[PDB]
Amino acid sequence: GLRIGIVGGGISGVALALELCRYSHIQVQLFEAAPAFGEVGAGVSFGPNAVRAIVGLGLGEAYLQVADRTSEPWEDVWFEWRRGSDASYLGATIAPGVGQSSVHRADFIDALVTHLPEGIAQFGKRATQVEQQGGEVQVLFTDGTEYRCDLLIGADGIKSALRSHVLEGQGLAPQVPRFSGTCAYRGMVDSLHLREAYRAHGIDEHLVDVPQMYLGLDGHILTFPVRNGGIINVVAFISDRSEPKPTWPADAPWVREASQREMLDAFAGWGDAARALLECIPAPTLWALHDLAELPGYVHGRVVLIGDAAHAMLPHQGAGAGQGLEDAYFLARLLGDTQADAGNLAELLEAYDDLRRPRACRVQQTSWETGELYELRDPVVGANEQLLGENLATRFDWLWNHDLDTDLAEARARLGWE
Repeated sequence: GLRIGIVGGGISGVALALELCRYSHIQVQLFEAAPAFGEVGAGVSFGPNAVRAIVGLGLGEAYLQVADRTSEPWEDVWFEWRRGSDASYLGATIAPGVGQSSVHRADFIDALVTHLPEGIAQFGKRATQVEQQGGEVQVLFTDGTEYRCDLLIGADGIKSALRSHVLEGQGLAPQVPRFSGTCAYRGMVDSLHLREAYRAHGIDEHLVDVPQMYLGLDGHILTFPVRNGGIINVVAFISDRSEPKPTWPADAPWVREASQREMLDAFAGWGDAARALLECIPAPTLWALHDLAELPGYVHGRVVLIGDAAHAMLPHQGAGAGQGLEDAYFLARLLGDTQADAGNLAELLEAYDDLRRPRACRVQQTSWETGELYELRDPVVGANEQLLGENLATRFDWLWNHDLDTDLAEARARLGWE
């Protein structure tokens, strides 16, 4: 048998726990970490690879209960690309059978938690000490209880407390969240209100019902409908690429209230469609976008990082949540295998570190490069609209259409399995 503990009740941690409990030879316990809010950033979305992992983990019922997808006949459109100056059409990116899929983060976490069998969740207590020696991990909690397991999963988010345990154990330098220099205004607009605002400037009503991204120099604005198209979610990005490589105040949360004036002034000089959209946003907030560096390793002994704890990224490819789900599916398939025991666990974790980390780190890198492309800063594309529109239609396929089962087949071959 295998005793597995998971620290962190986010999407990645609860998803892994739900699948790991389906195996009779595995005993799982799920513990809470520090709650988050400012770390949500631009939000949560699901690409084609994410929904595939969700189905592979058996979480389709919870996903259908809460996820938001664009109404027919635009169900497969990921985004339409437009110039921020005049809202002219540049192209579109299509995700067949998925399109633009998003969720309120708390809605999906709550839906997943309700499906947990009794006795798996051990909430209401926090880990105060974590030690390991000879293939076993010991965790001491605030209530005096101690949990000892063969494997401890660090799924506690971008400010993971367990990441320091992993980086120190491997002798690597510590890693804290890095401010990207990009801030994002967030808000929601009633769809009928936005239609009347667009019509007043002669803007097509098509731009309300289909997800849109308005591209400009050092900034971009995205919209997509939620709640059966009755509400339009808006994220307006502003990037400071000046000399300093900027920082965020150490005593400042990553989110604050924003004034309408400062938001409209930040997009002064943008087109009529973009400014009319921003004027519709009530009570806007501003979010300081952070990510994590590419870690040299995710494993130290019997402690392993997944999700944002291992590979927190910028949201420009909508790939953050999906990479944590790919971590959960990859690990649960190997751990759930009959041939998995405590004797080959170190071998199993080495396959995870050799096959999951290089892909996740590449997604971290490409997410930053994609943001540079959105804001007309790519060193080759620049503002070439023909090349920009063509590359935007294709540059996401390696992420969306990756077959994770080929990585698992390579892991088993390295383990001499099946």
